[PDB]
Amino acid sequence: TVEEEVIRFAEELAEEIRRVTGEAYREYAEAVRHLGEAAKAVLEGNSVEADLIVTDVLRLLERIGEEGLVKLAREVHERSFELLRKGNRVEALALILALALAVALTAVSKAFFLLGQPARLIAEYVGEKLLELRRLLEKLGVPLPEVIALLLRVLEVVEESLKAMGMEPREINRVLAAAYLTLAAELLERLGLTALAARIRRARELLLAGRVEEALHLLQDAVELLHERIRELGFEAPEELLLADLLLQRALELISSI
Amino acid sequence: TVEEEVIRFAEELAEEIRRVTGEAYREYAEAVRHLGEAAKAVLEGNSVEADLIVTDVLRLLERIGEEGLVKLAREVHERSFELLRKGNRVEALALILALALAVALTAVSKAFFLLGQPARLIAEYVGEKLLELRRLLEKLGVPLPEVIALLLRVLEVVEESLKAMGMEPREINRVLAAAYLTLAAELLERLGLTALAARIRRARELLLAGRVEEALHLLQDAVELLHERIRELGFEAPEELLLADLLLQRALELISSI
Amino acid sequence: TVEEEVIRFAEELAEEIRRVTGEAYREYAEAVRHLGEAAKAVLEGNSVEADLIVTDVLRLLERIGEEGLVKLAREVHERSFELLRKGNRVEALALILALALAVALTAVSKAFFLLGQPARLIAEYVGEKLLELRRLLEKLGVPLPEVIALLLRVLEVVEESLKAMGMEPREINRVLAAAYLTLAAELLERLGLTALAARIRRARELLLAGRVEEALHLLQDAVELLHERIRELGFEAPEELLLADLLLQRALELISSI
Amino acid sequence: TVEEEVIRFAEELAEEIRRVTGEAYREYAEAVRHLGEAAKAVLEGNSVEADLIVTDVLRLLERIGEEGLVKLAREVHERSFELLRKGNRVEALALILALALAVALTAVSKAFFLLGQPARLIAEYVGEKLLELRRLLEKLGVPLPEVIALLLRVLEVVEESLKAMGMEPREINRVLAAAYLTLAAELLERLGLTALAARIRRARELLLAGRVEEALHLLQDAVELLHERIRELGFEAPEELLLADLLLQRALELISSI
Ligand SMILES: [Zn+2]
Ligand SMILES: [Zn+2]
Ligand SMILES: [Zn+2]
Ligand SMILES: [Zn+2]
Ligand SMILES: [Zn+2]
Ligand SMILES: [Zn+2]
Ligand SMILES: [Zn+2]
Ligand SMILES: [Zn+2]
Repeated sequence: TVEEEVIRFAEELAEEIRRVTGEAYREYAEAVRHLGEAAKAVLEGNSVEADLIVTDVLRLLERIGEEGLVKLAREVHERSFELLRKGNRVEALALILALALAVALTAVSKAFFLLGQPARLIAEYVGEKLLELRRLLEKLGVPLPEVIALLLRVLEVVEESLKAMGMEPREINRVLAAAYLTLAAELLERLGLTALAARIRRARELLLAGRVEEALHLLQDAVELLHERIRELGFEAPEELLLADLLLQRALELISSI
Repeated sequence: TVEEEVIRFAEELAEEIRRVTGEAYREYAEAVRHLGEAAKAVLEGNSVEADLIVTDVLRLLERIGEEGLVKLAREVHERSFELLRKGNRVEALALILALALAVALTAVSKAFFLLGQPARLIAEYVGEKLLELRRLLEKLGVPLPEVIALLLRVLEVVEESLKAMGMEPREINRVLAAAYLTLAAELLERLGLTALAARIRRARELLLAGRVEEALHLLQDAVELLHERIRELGFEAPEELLLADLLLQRALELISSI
Repeated sequence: TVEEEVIRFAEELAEEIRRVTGEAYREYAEAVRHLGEAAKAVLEGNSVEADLIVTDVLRLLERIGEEGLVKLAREVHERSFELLRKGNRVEALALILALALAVALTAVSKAFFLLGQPARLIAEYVGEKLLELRRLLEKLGVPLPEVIALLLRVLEVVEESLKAMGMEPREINRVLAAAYLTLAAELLERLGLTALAARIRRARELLLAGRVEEALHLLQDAVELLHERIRELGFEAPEELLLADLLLQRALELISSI
Repeated sequence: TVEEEVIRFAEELAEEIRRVTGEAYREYAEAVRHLGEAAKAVLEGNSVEADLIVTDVLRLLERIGEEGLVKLAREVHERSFELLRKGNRVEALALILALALAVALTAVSKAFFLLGQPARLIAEYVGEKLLELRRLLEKLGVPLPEVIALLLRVLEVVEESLKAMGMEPREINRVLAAAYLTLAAELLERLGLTALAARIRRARELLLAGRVEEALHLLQDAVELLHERIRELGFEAPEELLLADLLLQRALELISSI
């Protein structure tokens, strides 16, 4: 039904915030439910109530005090207003869902860092949530490059929040690299390159266990073989290969900077 | 089977710690599983393996650094050794389960306070866990006064941990009063005095909402009615009435000191 | 028709603000009319426009600069959103009306204190407005304990505003005690205890005239006789007696602290 | 029989510490014999005696004062407890054997450095002991990647001990590179690439004789040829080649840092 998937995504995201944290972070759950209501409103035709709800969420996040989240909220407000005036329902829905996921991941990461959890669980949870959002957006109809751009925007927001809170840079780089690696592994696996995806997952697992250099070399070998495949295909290479290559290069940079 | 209830209690307690916190507090889950293994060893006949496991748990708790919980662990060690040598299996099992519950509640309260949770959720969770332990101990066969003494021992451990962590006294008093109120309400309801139990629950709910004086007066009126019933019954008053009266007096003093 | 009563209540409240003050306090009248529009919107089925209007009122009160009023507005926003999502129309209406009455009483009390009016007329006006709100809520269907909790929240907001403005504590205690006394007198009279209600009104009148100790003793005698009646009834005492007893105890505390 | 190999390994390891050192390092032999007793207990079915013995070994190593060894002991304790509860006998046995080898190698390396021995004999002894452990684990049934991870854990413990004791970094890098080189040479030889293994051994021998740059270039040429073979095979490359490549890269980094 696709729409029911969006409403269930919003409700399940709010319930996941409640399960992970409880009532210590309730403004985030309120904002996520508001964004779900806005996404529901978009799907029937009402385009002004969506703008009003997005402005309400912007006020809530401004009261919360997360600079990157507020910036993303302003950008979503402007782009969603313009697209809804023009008639691009799908991209406005994608922006609303990306904002909701960004708020949820910010709350979850803040709770995990305050508790004192290691970077492994944060990395797996962020990767799983990004995978769920990617599947939802692909079911909706958003083109893949825009989906990847939205996911990178969400990851940028999460990284900014973690850096501002006080986390040491190495752990932030580790979790961002793990998220990029799982995204790239999913992208490669979708195209049928199961062994390459398995190698990427092995590299991610070795990275999360403290074995940095071994994961670095595994990733470099995977990158070289991906380049061989891409340049053998020619100019008919599906966008999955190029997006996975870019994500792997970002992961290489982040892992090297560790 | 009663025993299966004991091992399931230990495993479910560990799983609840994992659900509430995750992997940020893993030594507590290790200690709870060790105490569950000790309780399983006691029920089979082996009395020295239980002592060795309790000593291992004591070492783990000494490494953790929770002074009151270590004190409780030492007392459990001594009493369990003496009772198992004599042959009091049930009381040793009760002490082991009380220690496990104390560790679990200490971990949960520490996580909740670190997050920034309100006192309401802590109060309800502590009350529910104490109720589960009380039902298990009553099913085992421990006499009621000893069960209650163990419950206030666990509550004293939790209070000491909360004071040492840095919580303001008023919230600690509020959660202690809520725990005593729910314990007394269950004790009264077991005897059939459902209206008095309902009044006690109303007093607890008004206390948790910040309405201190109204809850104080409701508790005082309930105390006078309980005294009237107790002095009408005479010397044939079941132990439930006396234990509930003592718990209500402690809750009254705690609420007054708020 | 009940609904027409709500709309007329909002309009009459705004007109009463205008009559008492004029155009010196116009933001309060604007907020009251906005809340009346929200209450009208709730009653047809639209639950998002109500949230948007409540957020608008929150912004208006944040610009006004009344800390307690803003806190009550935030709490009303959250609870009304949750209840309207679940489907509790009546409690959302009650919260909106309580917020409107709180704004109106804050404006009226500020005007009366700025003019230099004595506490007697302030107390009578506050009591009359609380009585009107109580009758409206009882006609709507809100359970009595929740109505009393809402009225106490409104009184807390008014007390906080008066304390922050600069009023001497004795007059604030006097007006709060008078409001509690008239509420308790109405509650007792509804149950048929006309003579007890008359004694409570006599105590309130002696309190407002400066005769503090005589009113204190009259109230203590009324409290003792109410306790006699309550403990003679047993556990079948209607909620009116218990709520009146709690209100009388709060009045006793406030009068003693004078 | 496989098990008899385990007890003989423990006893022969303890006898080897006695032969190399004598009675100057007796706590290490005590710990190794305790770990052998734990390994014997695991293979018989008793899973709590193993935990008690591992805790005893942890106390012994805490008294000794080797921080890395204590850390490895704690990790082995936790992982072995969890796996034995689940039912993974083989991995718990592997962890116990890895801890025993780590203690033995730490004692031997400390004695060798205190005497003033050159790095060559230390490197050969460490390589031989790691080879024996690898053969034992492969006979048991542990998968190769986990065996290699355990071997680098042991090597990390030894390296940390050497750094903390006072050895100059260059000799530590030399011995670690030699150990990695012999491990990779054995891994390559197992697959039939005997000439590549011979070249790796030649590089190790040139490294141990002070000829650093020649060994560096020989290793680089071997790495390029191994990469050629790996990329010629494709995705059907046995895990031996990938693990050898990772080990060779770590050895290359260590040699370059010399
Ligand atoms: Zn707008
Ligand atoms: Zn390679
Ligand atoms: Zn003992
Ligand atoms: Zn009373
Ligand atoms: Zn809202
Ligand atoms: Zn009198
Ligand atoms: Zn243990
Ligand atoms: Zn060459």
